[PDB]
Amino acid sequence: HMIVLFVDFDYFYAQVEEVLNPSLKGKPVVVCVFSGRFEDSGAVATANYEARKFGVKAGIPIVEAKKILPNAVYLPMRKEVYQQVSSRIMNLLREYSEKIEIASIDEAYLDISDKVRDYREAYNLGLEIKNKILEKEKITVTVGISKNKVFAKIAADMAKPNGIKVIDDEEVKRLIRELDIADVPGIGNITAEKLKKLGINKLVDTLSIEFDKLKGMIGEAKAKYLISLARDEYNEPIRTRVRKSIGRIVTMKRNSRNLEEIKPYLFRAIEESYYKLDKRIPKAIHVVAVTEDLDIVSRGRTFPHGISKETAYSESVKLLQKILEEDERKIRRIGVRFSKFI
DNA sequence: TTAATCCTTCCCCC
DNA sequence: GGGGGAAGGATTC
Ligand SMILES: Cc1cn([C@H]2C[C@H](O)[C@@H](COP(=O)(O)OP(=O)(O)OP(=O)(O)O)O2)c(=O)[nH]c1=O
Ligand SMILES: [Ca+2]
Ligand SMILES: [Ca+2]
Ligand SMILES: [Ca+2]
Repeated sequence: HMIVLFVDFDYFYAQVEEVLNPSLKGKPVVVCVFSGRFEDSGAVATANYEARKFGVKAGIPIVEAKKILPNAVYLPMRKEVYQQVSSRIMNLLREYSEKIEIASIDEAYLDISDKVRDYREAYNLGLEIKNKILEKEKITVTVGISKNKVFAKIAADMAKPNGIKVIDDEEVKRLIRELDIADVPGIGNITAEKLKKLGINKLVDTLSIEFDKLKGMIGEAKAKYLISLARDEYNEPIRTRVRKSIGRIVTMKRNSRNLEEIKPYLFRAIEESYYKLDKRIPKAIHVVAVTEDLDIVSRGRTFPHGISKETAYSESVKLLQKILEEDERKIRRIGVRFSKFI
């Protein structure tokens, strides 16, 4: 008996725009990031359900989304607001448990093995949490409930939007056989494809392969992960997480190779990155470059001390010269990433 | 206008 | 032979 409760906010960014302006609810709302290269360049960060049922979702080009819903409301993404609205909600969650793991800007795991004694009581603490968040911050969320972090999140995907579901041990047993391997957290397209070849379409299937052949295909961490889920031995603790890196990437108007033409962008990125750092001091710095064909290239350096703004400016141009040197393609997007704080 | 955890090398050295 | 760590890249959400 160890009951994990997972919370996930529905189409978060979009739902926040509906809160800050209710005249929006009911219509197709699409939050985008207008990269600025040309008219409507850029992608979609997220759309609400009214838009999603028509194909408009996160990842597609804004241009493509206007071909489908010329009259949907297109709003520019406001990262900062969403972040603060999230912090408030993350606090309402600490009112229910001491053991809370904040997965992303909208996902959180709460260990409530103690506060509750069985699934029934959980499902109640679930509706309770949903209703509290709805009245305090006006946001709908989906709640998953199960034995461990992995199934609690799977439950959530099955119950969204605005839902609540409990996956009990009998269902876990059948899911380890019926549930599609790809629907397992941490299994993207690439890992799903490698597993197709190894003849593993279901979780159970992993016990039919010799360990070392699975370790040579998808890595050891991933292998043990899938195997413990199959034998039903997975039981990761809910540890609190802490930012391990902050950075910013910007899109340049035109793809380039000229150093003096890229610097300006690179520098803007560093300014905004030190703003996000707020009091934090990084020892490591990484310059990140996105080539014209969308391949990511980067170069970094760890110092035995914190990096000051002057140092960042200076060190980044060097790493950028190290990038153009080793890479002969043109650069589409450029940015930096700081880490290893003091 | 958009962060995290492995994995694989490589190098230094006990 | 294996500890340690840094660097660049692969993958996922
Ligand atoms: C996928 C994606 C997400 N995001 C951000 C914005 C979203 O609100 C959030 C990511 O999507 P998700 O948080 O995983 O889910 P969503 O809440 O927006 O979708 P769902 O209806 O399933 O609840 O993270 C981006 O900025 N860009 C992207 O390409
Ligand atoms: Ca979500
Ligand atoms: Ca999410
Ligand atoms: Ca998947």
